Amino acid sequence: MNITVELTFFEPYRLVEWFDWDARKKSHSAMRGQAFAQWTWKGRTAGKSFITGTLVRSAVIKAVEELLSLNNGKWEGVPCCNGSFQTDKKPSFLRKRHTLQWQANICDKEEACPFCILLGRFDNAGKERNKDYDIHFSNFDLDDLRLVDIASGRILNRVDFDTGKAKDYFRTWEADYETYGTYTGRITLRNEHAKKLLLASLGFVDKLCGALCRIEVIHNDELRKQAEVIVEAFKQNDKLEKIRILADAIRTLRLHGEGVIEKDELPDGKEERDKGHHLWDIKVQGTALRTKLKELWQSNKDIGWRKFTEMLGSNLYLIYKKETSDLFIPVTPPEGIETKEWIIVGRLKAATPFYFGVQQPSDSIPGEHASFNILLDKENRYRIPRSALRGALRRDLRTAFGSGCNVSLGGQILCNCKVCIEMRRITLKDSVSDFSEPPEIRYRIAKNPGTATVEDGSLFDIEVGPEGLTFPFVLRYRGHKFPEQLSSVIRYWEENDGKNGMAWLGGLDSTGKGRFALKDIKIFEWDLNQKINEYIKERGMRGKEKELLEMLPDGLIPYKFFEERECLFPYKENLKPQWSEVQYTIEVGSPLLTADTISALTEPGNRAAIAYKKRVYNDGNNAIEPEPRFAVKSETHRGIFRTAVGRRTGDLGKEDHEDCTCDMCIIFGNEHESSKIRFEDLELINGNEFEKLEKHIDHVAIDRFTGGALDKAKFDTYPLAGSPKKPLKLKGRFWIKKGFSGDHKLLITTALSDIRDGLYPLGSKGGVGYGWVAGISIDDNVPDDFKEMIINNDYVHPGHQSPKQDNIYYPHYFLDSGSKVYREKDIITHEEFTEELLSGKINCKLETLTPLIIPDTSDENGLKLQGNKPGHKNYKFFNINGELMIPGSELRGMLRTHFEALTKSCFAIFGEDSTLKTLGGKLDKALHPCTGLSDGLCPGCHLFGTTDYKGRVKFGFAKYENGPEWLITRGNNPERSLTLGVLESPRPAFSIPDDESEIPGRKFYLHHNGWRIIRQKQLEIRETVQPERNVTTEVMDKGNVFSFDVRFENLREWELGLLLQSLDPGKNIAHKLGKGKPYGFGSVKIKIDSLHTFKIKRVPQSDIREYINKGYQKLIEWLPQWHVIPHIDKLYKLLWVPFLLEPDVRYPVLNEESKGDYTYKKLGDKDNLPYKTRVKGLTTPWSPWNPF
RNA sequence: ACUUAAUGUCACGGUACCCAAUUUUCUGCCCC
RNA sequence: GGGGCAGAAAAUUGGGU
Ligand SMILES: [Zn+2]
Ligand SMILES: [Zn+2]
Ligand SMILES: [Zn+2]
Ligand SMILES: [Zn+2]
Repeated sequence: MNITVELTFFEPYRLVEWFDWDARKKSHSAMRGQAFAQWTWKGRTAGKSFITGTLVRSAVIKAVEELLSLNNGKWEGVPCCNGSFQTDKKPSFLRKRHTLQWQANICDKEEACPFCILLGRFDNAGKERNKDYDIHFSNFDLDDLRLVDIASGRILNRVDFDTGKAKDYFRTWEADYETYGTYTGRITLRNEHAKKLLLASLGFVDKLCGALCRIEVIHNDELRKQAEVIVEAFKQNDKLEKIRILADAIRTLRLHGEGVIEKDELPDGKEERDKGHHLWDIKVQGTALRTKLKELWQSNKDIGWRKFTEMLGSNLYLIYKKETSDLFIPVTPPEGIETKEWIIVGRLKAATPFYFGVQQPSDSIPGEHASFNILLDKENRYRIPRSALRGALRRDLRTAFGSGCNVSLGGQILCNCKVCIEMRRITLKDSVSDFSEPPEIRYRIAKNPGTATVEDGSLFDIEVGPEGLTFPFVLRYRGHKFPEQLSSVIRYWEENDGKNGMAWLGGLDSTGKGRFALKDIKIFEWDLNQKINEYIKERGMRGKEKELLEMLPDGLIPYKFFEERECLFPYKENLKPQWSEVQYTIEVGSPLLTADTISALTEPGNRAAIAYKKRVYNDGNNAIEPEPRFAVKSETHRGIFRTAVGRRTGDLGKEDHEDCTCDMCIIFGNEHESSKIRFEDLELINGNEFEKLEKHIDHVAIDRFTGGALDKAKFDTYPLAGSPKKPLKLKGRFWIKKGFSGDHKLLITTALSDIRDGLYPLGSKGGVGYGWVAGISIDDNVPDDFKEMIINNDYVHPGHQSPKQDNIYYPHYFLDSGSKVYREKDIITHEEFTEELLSGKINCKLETLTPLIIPDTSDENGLKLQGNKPGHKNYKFFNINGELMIPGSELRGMLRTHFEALTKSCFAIFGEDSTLKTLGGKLDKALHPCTGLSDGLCPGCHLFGTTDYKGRVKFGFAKYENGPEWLITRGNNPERSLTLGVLESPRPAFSIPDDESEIPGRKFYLHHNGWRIIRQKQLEIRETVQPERNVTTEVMDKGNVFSFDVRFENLREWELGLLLQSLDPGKNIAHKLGKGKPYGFGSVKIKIDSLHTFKIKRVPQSDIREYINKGYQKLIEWLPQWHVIPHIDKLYKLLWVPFLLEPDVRYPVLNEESKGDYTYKKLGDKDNLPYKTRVKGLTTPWSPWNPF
């Protein structure tokens, strides 16, 4: 009586090379994969997959013994004995397992039990010749066939419990159950006595080859070549540095649709640029990169958009990188015991962006681009493997039990501990989310503690899934009683009203990746002892648990005896305190720029730097929510606290964090342990209260010599908005384990307190004043153990030529301080704060002595004057959220320029390779901008910082805090503006008229009241000059007070005094901000309101001295009288304000032009005036020019 | 046949896990 | 008599089990 039996795997099963019983001993995989499916080749490719008949027989007899245990060793009223499992040749496989037994004449080969003949105890065939078997299990063949088509190699793992690191790993060949998941075989049964029991066992076999199963009776060559063409074309442009970034852009293009390249939506470049985008408008093969990508897309339509973009990015990455003992255990259950099997169906919603790691492609081949890829199956949809889910359940049960074991491999004895007993009764299925969308890329860097900049070779990208995917959850427990320890884990994982889910599933848990909120839980159970008849009929609802989750099988009454969350002893005692949540919102009153630069090149808008935004999946509405959520990354959130504790405790700056037990290694984990604190993303919850959530802020580095924009230094950032009147709320959180002593909890409380004080700004451009934290409010749900724990300068400058004129002076002069530059090779590290050095904050007022011009260049039509005069770049004053502000880059720019001039630093921003030979070829070699810290750093470069060394002085965005707001012109278009003159580029050829003239110094602008000429001649300037050359903008009035902070850290005793002197050089001396400096606009006076010092302790005026006084002493060796030093007397003459009488200051005109005798081509003629122009345009800060 | 051996397959018997701040520097500025 | 730059230099994987 032949029986045709067909397999059907409902989750990825595993297979191994068949080898042989003699040859299995040689290879570890074959012995490990004895119970898996088998693979034999038909070269080493295109084999055939099968599962051995012996394995199916072992599963069947295990089902038989289980069923007979259910029915006291008697199925269908036919009694069966206890069987035999002892041998005096041994079988090819030894049971090494506890055997289910029962209470139950002798058995011979005449009237053997159905169990006996199912085992084939007394058949003609023993240990192979012909089909003499009473029951025969033939090989089950799957029903060409390359292995990579059926299976993909996967590296599994064994994670330690006391630590969090892996202890060992092994590979696997999880097959494709979707397509190649059906195996057909023959079972021949000579004796009809055990046919019913055999069929019942077939229907009772639940899983084989590591997968739930049912038993029922009866291209690249062309794309890589074109990527090589693109790389060679970039070589022709010498732009090979951005082919690495271009690969990332192509990889992220898979997130966007085909329209981003078909109907070009990539940034098109500036309108007047004439070069287009710096990356997309690159001629490859003489053809633009956007058009080249479009041609490639229409030439590779067959493979699909996501595949094409992935392969193109991977290929660009490759070409860039290519060039860069024997015991029997009879277990008899007590008579009358009731055994059941519970089903735990539900959805594993991801409360955090998850990550399930997988080995890199070309290494996962059984038989690419991102550093860490996420695990997906063949259809590119996210997968939660049962092995990763079961491994987390084992850890969580061990936590719930409180006493488990480190699971041992190869043990001849089943582990008798609490957790291992229940893992054998627990079976749980593999799950894939029905969401076939590309995983988001989340980059990561490591900051160098010494320099507070990135570490060399420490940038990597991680494929992470969206937050909110709902994966199906199936958990079957077959036992006599449902354990309260497993119910606790189900309740621990369940997302209650305040539990919010605690299923830490997958990897990267320290950065809050993979905290799943298990939900939609329904409990179903089978009365397996007395309601087994239709458990075989329905196959235990195997493979159709989605129907159970949606909704009525017979014999599957719901389990209503499932305890609540606050009713289980192992939950509240062991699982509830396992991780303690600390939720808090960070209030930042400054623009926030997390600098998602890769996404900037792809999204429309054409911004050099944009803000990082997440991609949150919505379960209710399906798909991804159209509006992405802006957030400070959890890794950025994690690393800021890690840096915070390192500087407070001195753990940062260590030579190497080996197997270390310091405070930071203990709290945040290291090579040989796991972090006991894990952080989540800092989502912006204050996003809907902003009229324009992001803000376009333009920046440019001003040349020290010419006082104008550099050759290539103009860059625009696109951070979030935010101001003191309207800050950003960032409701992040972190989880605290139950192992922190009082010292460590207080050590983190201080770290968060330092965040509140503003020591660690969020995102990039912290020194510019981005991401400055204005305060932290702790959530109520935070445990009480944590929440409860939380100047006038009297210097006066004389002045020489202006007082004795009641003369026309040149609008700018040069500070020739010489080439003597002192470099601090002993760089001050941003590591643990030094006791002898000083840190704190400076509160400074900012009074405008002349009208101020800080344009909000986010709009070229802020005053709405482009319609009347096309091409007229009308500007509005800089403002965030509607209130006027001065960006800290503007404040840092003049102070650094003043500090560099005061301390005789180098020309940090200088236009080299500019013909006048080049400008850089005549600036000596000590005033040149500083390279890496090997050659030392200038006092300005040691304080404000340079490349690969963060500056120790942070300038904030100046608020306003009352004052006379606007200057009223009474005749301008908005009645609160001023049309400026033709602001032309600085001309170094005037200051360097010949090769004999080596170089003038830093260009500084006088403090004249020449803006009144512009104010008075408003009618004569809007008509005699073309609108596209002039600029109009609203200007501040006289005596406008601002307020900005200077978060200075790790400054020497004299460095702080130097900057205070740099901030407030004294009476009659001020600074210059914004446009109109040649026109007398923007003369600002800085007054230090209060200096605070932490080691929070305000220093008095008596202590303000001896900072400036020895800062004066430092200048000597390179009340104080600053005019004694020759280069500070010249410096303060330029910054001298001669109206605190009314000197006349203007540029000469070209010949008899529209004058107001002091004309170019006469004053610039060698015959009329010798080449002493530099002798009076430089090194003489107030030389008269009209009488000369 | 490729491929099982049979009175004994806890491999669902093992989380690809751990360490890392997309940041550092830059006045939206200006005359032959 | 004339608009000029509108990003540049870097790091874009290194260690464990
Ligand atoms: Zn028997
Ligand atoms: Zn154990
Ligand atoms: Zn350490
Ligand atoms: Zn320098």
